[PDB]
Amino acid sequence: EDPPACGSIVPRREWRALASECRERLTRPVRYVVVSHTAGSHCDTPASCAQQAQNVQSYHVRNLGWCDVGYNFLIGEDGLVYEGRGWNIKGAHAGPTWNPISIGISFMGNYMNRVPPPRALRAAQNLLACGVALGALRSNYEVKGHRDVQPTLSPGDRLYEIIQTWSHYRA
Amino acid sequence: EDPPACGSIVPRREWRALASECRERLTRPVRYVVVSHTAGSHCDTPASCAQQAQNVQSYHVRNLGWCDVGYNFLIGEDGLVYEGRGWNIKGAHAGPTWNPISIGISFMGNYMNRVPPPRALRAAQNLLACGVALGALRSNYEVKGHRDVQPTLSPGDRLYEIIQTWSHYRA
Amino acid sequence: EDPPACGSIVPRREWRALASECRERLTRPVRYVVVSHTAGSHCDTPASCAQQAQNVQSYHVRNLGWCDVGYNFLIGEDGLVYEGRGWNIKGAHAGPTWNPISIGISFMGNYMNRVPPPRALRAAQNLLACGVALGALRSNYEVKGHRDVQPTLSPGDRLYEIIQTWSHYRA
Amino acid sequence: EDPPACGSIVPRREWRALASECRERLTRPVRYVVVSHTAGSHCDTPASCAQQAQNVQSYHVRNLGWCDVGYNFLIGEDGLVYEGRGWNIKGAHAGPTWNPISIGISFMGNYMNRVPPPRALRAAQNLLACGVALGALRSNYEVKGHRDVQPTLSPGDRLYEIIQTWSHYRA
Ligand SMILES: O=C(O)C1=C[C@H](O)[C@@H](OS(=O)(=O)O)[C@H](O[C@H]2[C@H](O)[C@@H](NS(=O)(=O)O)[C@@H](O)O[C@@H]2COS(=O)(=O)O)O1
Repeated sequence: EDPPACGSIVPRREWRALASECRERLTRPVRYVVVSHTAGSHCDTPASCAQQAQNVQSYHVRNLGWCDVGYNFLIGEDGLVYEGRGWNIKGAHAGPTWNPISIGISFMGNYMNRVPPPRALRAAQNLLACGVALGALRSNYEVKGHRDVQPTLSPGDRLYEIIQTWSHYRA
Repeated sequence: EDPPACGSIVPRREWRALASECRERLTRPVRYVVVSHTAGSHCDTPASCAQQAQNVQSYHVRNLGWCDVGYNFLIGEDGLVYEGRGWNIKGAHAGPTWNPISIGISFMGNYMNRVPPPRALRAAQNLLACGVALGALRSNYEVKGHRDVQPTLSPGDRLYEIIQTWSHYRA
Repeated sequence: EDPPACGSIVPRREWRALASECRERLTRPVRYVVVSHTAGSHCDTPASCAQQAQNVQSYHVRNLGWCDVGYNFLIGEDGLVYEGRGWNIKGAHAGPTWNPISIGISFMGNYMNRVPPPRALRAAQNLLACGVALGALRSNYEVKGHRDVQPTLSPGDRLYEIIQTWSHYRA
Repeated sequence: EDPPACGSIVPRREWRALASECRERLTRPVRYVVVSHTAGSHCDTPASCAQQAQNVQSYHVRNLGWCDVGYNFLIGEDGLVYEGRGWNIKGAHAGPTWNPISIGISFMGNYMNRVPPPRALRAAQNLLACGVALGALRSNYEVKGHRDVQPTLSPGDRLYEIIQTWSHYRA
């Protein structure tokens, strides 16, 4: 809807993503953002992190039979944003009540005992700012933790504490 | 304190920069943008690249007497943007004529025979977009090649042919 | 397992209300009840009151970009109780400290110089009785006036006057 | 041409405010100004208005039990600005989405059918020019009407109507 093409996202073709088979859309503008962690291995290079975003799309498509990597976006400790289902497609990351009404972004790693570095954190916020800018998210969007909407450890205590300090965070 | 800088810029402090001692101020919103390469080693991980930003600054300050690292902004092959002098302070990257009326961004590496990764080209443009938003660049701003305004090879034949392809490029 | 058919409430479907997008829950039995007035135009018939509810919701949803009309229930001067966020969804009518521990019912009208007609008042008391039979409210719930918890003229002076006399009212 | 240069404000002691006790801080520079009116009575003498101030504060501190008057600044029709919570302390005047990112200013009176006089209008636009000079407010800050972000008639049709003409009004 709006002119400013936004942030910096590693496109699907760049991290070598299997093609999506997903077709259902979200109604723009979206009101909620659920933050999670892959609880998998972390990476801190554009190289390892492309691999990673690939291993995760993989486990989701090849092992759980999803139409594509479950999150709308992933975040690398290389401080880069990875492209998933994107802004317009419904994701599979927070159960049936929430998947139809939110954008799910997952930090690649397990933040039970680690805080993601500032660049990781920075990517995520810009991403959200971009979402608003784009008209994808409501200007007064709300950020929820995974655990606030499903029973789980995600996004990890550390990262959990951190997103609780964010201006759009509503528990 | 509030959301970070659009463009996800690595702050002076995060790459361990020496404090700047420059005072001369630019008049945001600026009209020109000049692209150059450091002609130093390239780096491609957040680690490698912080050290390189540190390196180039140490050079400019410890050795060329400069008040701060010359450039307004530096770009790494890790695809991150490194804060240099910023939006407000006159740089030292294109001489008397151009240092006061343009913002200088520099790609870390020699790009005479290497093209830099697309993620670098991305942080660059997104860098500029976020320049109008925060309002440091004039919306209709123009891009010039370091060699388009000084007797220099920089930014290298490869980078240079690309920035030529650009939209808000010029002359 | 004792069910009363105490619900003489007009469902949203019946007043042609837009779908709510709220998901935050109230934990019953709720201890507090806050009374406000729209401060807007009042209605005296089931058909215009349905229209008025629509309006109140439109303002909160389109104008203030809220997930749904802020009150749990609305009382029309037509003597009917209009369903808002209902008994189990945290309203948005008295701030961060009261919203999550109270039911916010609001009288559709401006009561700074009118008293609501007896039937509107009967409607409200019976609504509360209802909520007690269901267990949604504590049998010993406390009623506050809007101005008692936030700076507002709400619920209007003559209405404020009346609820102060009420059995469940509390300092 | 030299530092300390803007707007006259009646300080707390001068009007006998109760010692504030609020600790939470706004982050400067602030982007939003939310305009409200007290919804009570006006005043037009340094004597009455300073009395006015106290009352308002009494309600918010005695009655609502808050840590200090809700607004950051009040305008009296006496033509003076009464120090509210200052440029640095989060106030309670517009709900939790805006309290942490706005400066809230309230005209002391009710402006539904009545408009405030040239001088209150001047004290207010002087306070803002001053907020900008101090870097308490962003240079390109935005002004909202209270009713634009909360359900309320505040700031009154006549006043609301007026601020809409304002240079920094953002619908
Ligand atoms: O712009 C707003 O005024 C506004 C934005 C949203 O619709 C909503 O939440 S948000 O910024 O998190 O998106 C918000 O509702 C608030 C409400 O303002 C608060 N009290 S109130 O002002 O009296 O209404 C409080 O209850 O928090 C609400 C959010 O609650 S939550 O979504 O259940 O977490 O209004």
